[PDB]
Amino acid sequence: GRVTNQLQYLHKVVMKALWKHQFAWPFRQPVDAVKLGLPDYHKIIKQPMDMGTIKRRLENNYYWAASECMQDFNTMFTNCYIYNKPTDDIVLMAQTLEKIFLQKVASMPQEEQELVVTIPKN
Ligand SMILES: COc1cc(C(=O)NC2CCN(C)CC2)ccc1Nc1ncc2c(n1)N(C1CCCC1)CC(F)(F)C(=O)N2C
Repeated sequence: GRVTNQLQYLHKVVMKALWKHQFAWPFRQPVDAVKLGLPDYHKIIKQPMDMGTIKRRLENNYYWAASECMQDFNTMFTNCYIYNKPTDDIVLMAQTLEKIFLQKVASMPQEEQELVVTIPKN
């Protein structure tokens, strides 16, 4: 992957804010559907995603574009709304985190640029 202004902002502003939120802990690691007794979880949710995975990907420069990172966040939230019950607090926790995510994306640099300056050689 690579480092862009938007990806660096996602890592050290957006993820920084979301990871330490009071509601973050259910989303810091993948759903353990075996331990939690949810053997329909992976039947219903085709793309599991969590902030621990996203954070590791940001740390390892896995993403090529901010859009891929934003789609992982988006999928994480949507998974929660699709699987759980409308009245579960976990849904309201996801909704709270997603509102912060959106507000941070609003303030992200507008145009993605790779963080690179090269001296012409050859
Ligand atoms: C092992 O970690 C947990 C442990 C306990 C746990 O053991 N809680 C008990 C601790 C002791 N008291 C006495 C009772 C609850 C509860 C939840 C845990 N973790 C978790 N992570 C993610 C999700 C989730 N849960 N959701 C919740 C909804 C309600 C039941 C799972 C369902 C979900 F579908 F997987 C989902 O979408 N998300 C986002």
